[PDB]
Amino acid sequence: MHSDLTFCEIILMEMESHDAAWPFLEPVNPRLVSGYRRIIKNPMDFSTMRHRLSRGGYTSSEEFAADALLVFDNCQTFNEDDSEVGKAGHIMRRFFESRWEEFY
Ligand SMILES: CCc1c(-c2csc(N3CCNCC3)n2)[nH]c(C)c1C(C)=O
Ligand SMILES: [Mg+2]
Repeated sequence: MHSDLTFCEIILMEMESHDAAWPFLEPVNPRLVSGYRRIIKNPMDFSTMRHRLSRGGYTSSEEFAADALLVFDNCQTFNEDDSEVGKAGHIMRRFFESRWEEFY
């Protein structure tokens, strides 16, 4: 438990500070992104994960990883792989995956 959640802190801090994290530090504003609400059923972002981590809302590290994967699934759902947001999501996705297995 304590082991599970301290890893998520480390990972989330390192994603928050990553160069390629700029598209995911705050929720997408659907007023600014035509089509987002229609296409992305379950939005997610790093600060939503931060807020949920801060109040203890993650019971296990598997839930935390589920939210992280959703960030990048939504990203690949909405943005082309060769777009600027797409390219950053791939970098962030691979960062998370490699950092995740460096514990589990
Ligand atoms: C293409 C829009 C988009 C962004 C995005 C673009 S610019 C930005 N910001 C930079 C820092 N200032 C605040 C906001 N975010 N991010 C995601 C996950 C998007 C989509 C739809 O998937
Ligand atoms: Mg892999």
